[PDB]
Amino acid sequence: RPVDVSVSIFINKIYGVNTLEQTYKVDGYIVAQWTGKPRKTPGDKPLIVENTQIERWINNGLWVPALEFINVVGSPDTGNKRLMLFPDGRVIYNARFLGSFSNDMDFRLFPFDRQQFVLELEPFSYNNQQLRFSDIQVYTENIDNEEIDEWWIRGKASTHISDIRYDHLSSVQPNQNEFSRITVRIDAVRNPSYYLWSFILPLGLIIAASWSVFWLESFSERLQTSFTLMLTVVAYAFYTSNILPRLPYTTVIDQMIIAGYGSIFAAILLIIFAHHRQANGVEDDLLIQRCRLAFPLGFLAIGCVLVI
Amino acid sequence: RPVDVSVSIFINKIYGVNTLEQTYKVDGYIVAQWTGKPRKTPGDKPLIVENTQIERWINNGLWVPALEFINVVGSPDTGNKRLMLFPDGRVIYNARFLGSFSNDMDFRLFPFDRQQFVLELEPFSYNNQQLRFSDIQVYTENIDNEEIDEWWIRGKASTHISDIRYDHLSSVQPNQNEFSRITVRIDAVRNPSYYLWSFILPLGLIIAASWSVFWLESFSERLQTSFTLMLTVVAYAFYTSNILPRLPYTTVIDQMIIAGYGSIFAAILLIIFAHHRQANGVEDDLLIQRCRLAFPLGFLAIGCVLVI
Amino acid sequence: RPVDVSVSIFINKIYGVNTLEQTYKVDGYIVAQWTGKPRKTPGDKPLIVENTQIERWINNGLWVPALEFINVVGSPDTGNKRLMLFPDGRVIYNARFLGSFSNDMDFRLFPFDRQQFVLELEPFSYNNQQLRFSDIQVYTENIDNEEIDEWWIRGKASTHISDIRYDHLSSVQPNQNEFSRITVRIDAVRNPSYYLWSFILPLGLIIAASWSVFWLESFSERLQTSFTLMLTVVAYAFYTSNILPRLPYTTVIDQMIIAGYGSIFAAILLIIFAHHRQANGVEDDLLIQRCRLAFPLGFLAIGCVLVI
Amino acid sequence: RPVDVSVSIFINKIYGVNTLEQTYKVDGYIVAQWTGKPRKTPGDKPLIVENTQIERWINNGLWVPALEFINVVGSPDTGNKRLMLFPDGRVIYNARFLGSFSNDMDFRLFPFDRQQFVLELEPFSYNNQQLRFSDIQVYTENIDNEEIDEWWIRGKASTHISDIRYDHLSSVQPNQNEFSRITVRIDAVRNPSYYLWSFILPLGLIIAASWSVFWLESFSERLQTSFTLMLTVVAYAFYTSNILPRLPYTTVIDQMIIAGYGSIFAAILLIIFAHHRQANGVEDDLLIQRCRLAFPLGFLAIGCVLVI
Amino acid sequence: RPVDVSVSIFINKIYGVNTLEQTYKVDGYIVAQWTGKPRKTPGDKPLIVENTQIERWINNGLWVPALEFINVVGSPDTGNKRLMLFPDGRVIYNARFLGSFSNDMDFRLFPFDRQQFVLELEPFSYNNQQLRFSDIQVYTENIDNEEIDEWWIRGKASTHISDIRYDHLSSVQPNQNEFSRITVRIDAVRNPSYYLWSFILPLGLIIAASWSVFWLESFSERLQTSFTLMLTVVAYAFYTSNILPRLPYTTVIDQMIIAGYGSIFAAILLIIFAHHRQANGVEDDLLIQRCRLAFPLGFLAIGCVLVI
Repeated sequence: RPVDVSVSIFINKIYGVNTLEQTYKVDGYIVAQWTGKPRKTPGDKPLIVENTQIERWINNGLWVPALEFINVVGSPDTGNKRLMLFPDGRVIYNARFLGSFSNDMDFRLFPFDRQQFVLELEPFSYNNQQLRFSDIQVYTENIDNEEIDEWWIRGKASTHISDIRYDHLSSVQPNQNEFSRITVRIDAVRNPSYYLWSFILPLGLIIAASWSVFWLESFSERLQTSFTLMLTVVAYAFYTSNILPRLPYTTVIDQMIIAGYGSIFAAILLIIFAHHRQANGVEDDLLIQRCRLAFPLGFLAIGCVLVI
Repeated sequence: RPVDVSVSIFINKIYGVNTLEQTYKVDGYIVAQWTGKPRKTPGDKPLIVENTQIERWINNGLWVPALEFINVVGSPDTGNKRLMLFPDGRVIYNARFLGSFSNDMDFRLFPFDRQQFVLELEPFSYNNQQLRFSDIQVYTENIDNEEIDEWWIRGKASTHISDIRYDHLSSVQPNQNEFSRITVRIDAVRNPSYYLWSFILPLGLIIAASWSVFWLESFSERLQTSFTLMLTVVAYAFYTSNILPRLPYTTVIDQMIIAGYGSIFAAILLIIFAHHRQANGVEDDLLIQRCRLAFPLGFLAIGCVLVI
Repeated sequence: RPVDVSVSIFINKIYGVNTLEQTYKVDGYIVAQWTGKPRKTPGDKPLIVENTQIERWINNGLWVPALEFINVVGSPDTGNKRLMLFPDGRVIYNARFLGSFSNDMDFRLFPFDRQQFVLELEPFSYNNQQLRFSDIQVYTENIDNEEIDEWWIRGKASTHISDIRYDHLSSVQPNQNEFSRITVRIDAVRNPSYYLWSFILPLGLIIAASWSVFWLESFSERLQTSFTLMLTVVAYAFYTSNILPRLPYTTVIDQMIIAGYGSIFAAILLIIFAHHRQANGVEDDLLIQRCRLAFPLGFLAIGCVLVI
Repeated sequence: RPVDVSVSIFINKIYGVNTLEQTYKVDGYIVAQWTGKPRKTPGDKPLIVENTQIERWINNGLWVPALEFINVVGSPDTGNKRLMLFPDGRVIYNARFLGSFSNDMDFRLFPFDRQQFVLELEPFSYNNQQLRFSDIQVYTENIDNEEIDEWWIRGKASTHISDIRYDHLSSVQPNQNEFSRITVRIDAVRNPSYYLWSFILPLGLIIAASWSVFWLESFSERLQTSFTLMLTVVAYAFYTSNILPRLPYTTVIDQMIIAGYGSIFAAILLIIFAHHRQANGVEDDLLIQRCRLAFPLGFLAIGCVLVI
Repeated sequence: RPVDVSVSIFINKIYGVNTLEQTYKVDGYIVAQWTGKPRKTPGDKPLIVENTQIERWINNGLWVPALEFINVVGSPDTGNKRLMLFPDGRVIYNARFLGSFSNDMDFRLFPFDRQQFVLELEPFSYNNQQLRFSDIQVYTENIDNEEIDEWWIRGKASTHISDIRYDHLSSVQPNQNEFSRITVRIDAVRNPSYYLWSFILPLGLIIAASWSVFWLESFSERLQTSFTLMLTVVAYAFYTSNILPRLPYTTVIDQMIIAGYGSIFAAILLIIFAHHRQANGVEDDLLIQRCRLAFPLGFLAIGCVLVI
């Protein structure tokens, strides 16, 4: 009874990931094929109907279902539209699209995070007893100039056709509240190159050099310098947050910077402690120097165990 | 006499909060159901009319009221439209929408501020004696992994149908100046994680470490250090204000920074006083040291009462 | 002979002030009422015509004049349209609008500047002998919680109907060159809270603390500190300009920064002069210390020039 | 035989200069008048046709030529349209427009640069033997309070109708390859006020104060101070580039900053030279002291010859 | 059987390169000429059809194929449309367009990178047996005064007609696939002026002056100064990244900055080593002094090998 619709989605490009909105842009084609009333075509060859002419055929009573991207944000930019009307009854809708799609995205492991770009297609009006998805084909390019792309795709697209029961609506026998939904996924991983060498590494060097405060001889030298190190961390926090993607939570890099504040605030609490511990007002050079490699180890250890 | 319209609003996604404009984006569906004169439909199943075809039915005189979002800013992006014409007279209008809505939003607290995302629906032309909202149903998705979202929705939507008296009208007829209005609310709180660890805490450490200036031995050491601390607060004010949401008033964080400027400007007025308080311009080591725990408490006291 | 058009403009929201472009967004409704040839209506109650149907009525020869917003920048976003056609001939056009409007705006007194948001309405084709504005009503909401708004609206809107002679025209004969124009104004003042406590005040403290350089004993101490102060003002100059609205001229805050640069550059010219002033090339500690309150007065004097 | 079209372009507002794209926005009206075969209008009075109705008249075979803005970037936002059809044959097209126009713009003399805003109008389909521009009028508003505007328009607009030979074409009779083009010009200058007081002047003071390094007594003082001076120029370089308009080449201010980098790197090369020039490592205080006004003159010289 | 289509693409302006999305804007015209069934035209002169009228002719059964830009991102902004219908059967479609095109772009050699702006044109519905591109002409403005443009075009446009086999397509149907595709290329180079003088050069001076730390006499002077130098690099990394185009990989400039971080961290490791190398804790001035030209050469040697 239900019309069988074969879908094919060509994906050209996924880009423009929005971290805060949890969205991403997808350019590609969508093709839908189904079979209906046989038809007389000019010269008996298949008939082509382009763009504005499709509207005319719909007015004369041509059935073209309103397949909707469930997880798209706002009406997508539909390029050229096309109807291929065959004489043996079948009809093929082919259209190019560019739209912003939504999915749950966890960027907490940034810059070493993995995401999956999802498309979800479903009829807008017709339930599963009226319109059914027969199969889904997804074609992507095998791009291996990987390095220039931010994301390494881990495989061809994985699909999953299913039925979605919508509870609220004015139904009939319990089988008019279900809708056929295509669900496409494309797993990918972020290229951590740029972020390792231009953010992670310099931050390491800066945190490291913060420890060289202990190797200063005088006390005034040690304390006055820590305020300059503190200033440097603030400068670097501004550097990162301004260029790095904005999020509602802390990344790996965000934590390194918090640790820097601590490594310096700790130092300020120690640089100041050695100067007043022992009796006879002696310069407690016994506690410092022990610190000249207690921090370079304590941080390079205790910070090495954040394997959550 | 007035027509009964049953409304149902599905909410898919709330995002894109604009702090200055006091707005926010809402993606979802809207469903309107009413009953009118019965109709003979193809076969006996409900007839479906999608998008451009709905326009034609209205020209032939089908009644479809123009329900307007009162608090939307600019015409919303309407996706797919659908009319389900039942034979028993009913009719169901179903449409996808994405629009920027407005509401009063108080960000004076932050990042611990609470907001409620509001929708207000009302007929554009028909008063309550012509068109009345019978009931309103609001369905939202259950965010289970809310930890990664910016906003945590704290409870289901509250609905409320009411009547609106518009005083300044053209005609009057004492029963033609009232309009039926649906009002949906969704209370929510901001995820304060990122703002606590990456802004609030370091500022505390910096404000704390600012107090360790008094522990410098020389007078020259103490005063020259205060100028580097001053620089750090300016840098940190620039750091926050550039990434934090812009507002026309001071937040909690904005207040901490002003306190930082003062705690440092105060110290400069004290470090400079000790050098000339006692006679003979002696370094008043009796006055300082009293400050080594007057600020860590004085700042931690008078500042502890910010209940404004 | 000319048609009387009674206008009513409901204003919902004014926002999105663009300082460089001198523009602002206005959301609201517009209502125009006039009378023409009587008409046969379905039943005998007034007939309602919404949105797309208005176009069709115009084709059958209904007169609907093209009232234009003179000072709008780009075609405004028109929401729902409505014609209420009464049987006794009169017609009421009601439509919601959101557009970016233009006016002359002086931001020299920032953050204590005052502005008036202006709307200018005028027929596009029909002169004053064809279409005339009878009266104009402008309704605004009573802003109660203005403390959280950026702009405080002072008093209700002032209206102004007038006539404009367009000199250059083709058929003319000084009788077809005049047009009826409604002009609405809304005075408002900027909320100076955020700008006073987070910008004006800290800059004062920094300018104040810049004077505390003179209380340093050594010469090297005084000069080396001045370079850190110079750096601090630059840091603060970047801080302000990045968040403050861009303008083609200097504001109040912008000038304080120039004064800060001067007060520091001046000090550098004295700290350096004292080291070489009178005979014996004496470290003129007789000149400094006299200076420890010459700047705190000199700056509050030469800078006090409330002449601008 | 060729049709005479009289053009009149009212200019309301020029704004939104994009420095990188070399474009600018222009709001205004356009008027085109031509005459053809006389016409029957309801009443012997002129007939007015607004907006959507113009399409209907064109379908019935009314000739309305497609005058195109040659130097516009993307289709302009056309507001209200109007046809004024006179009975004696003449026709007047009136429409409001807002579009982004392109032109060659040299910002090398920034902030003291001069530009000319250009409009170029030409028929899209009809050559000069079919449609010819008779005359061109350009009307601008009286800018009285130009102190608060970004751009000062100097002098009235200059117009110029001309002919353009399009070499590549298909048609025979080689006299169908020329098109009538209106070309409007509007000279204007940038308001150099803000940039002089908030960028140029502080830059002078900062560059000036960099020279005061030579008046430090010790060698350690002079070299260590230069590193703080270096930091200031970088900070000031960041200040400018972030607020100043982005360009693909160096302005006047940009060069002062390069000179600033040099004057400090130069100073470091002299401070370091004096300390090892003479034997026995004696401090060449003759080289310094000569430098106390050699840089204030040497820099005020080499930079004084930027007469490009 | 297949229709011959002669294409001509005029390019007016290439601009607005987006580095992250790897896109660019292109303004220009497109001309397509083909021949079909002859027609009787008004006045027997070639008939011109502009904009909205083109739609009418298509409804009357005029064949106008839907040529698509393969590598465009989103529906392009089509300005004025035109059909020139000759009586002898031939047809010329002419329209202006502005669209954002996509292509592979390698910015690793930035600011010394070379790019090619590509257009790809192909029919949307009709294969090569139905519609074939006969020839392709691409016209650009000659070598003008390119000094003020961001991009210098180094050579004329290269054209290439070809056939593209879609293995996976509609049904299966062999040898009914393959599409005639025009492919335009325009090689260009980036204007390296601004980036050489305002980014590369100061960074050299800053990196150079960092080496002058070794010429400081004391140990405290050298180590404490390195912390000021470190701060300077962070400031410069923020300066560049904020102004420079954002990318997912390291550029040439990005690497220079990494070298800056290292040269300083290295310096801190040597300055600190000399203080503890030789016995009795003597300051190893035998190691330093050699460092006064080990870094200016070592950095320019082992780190400068920009070979591998």
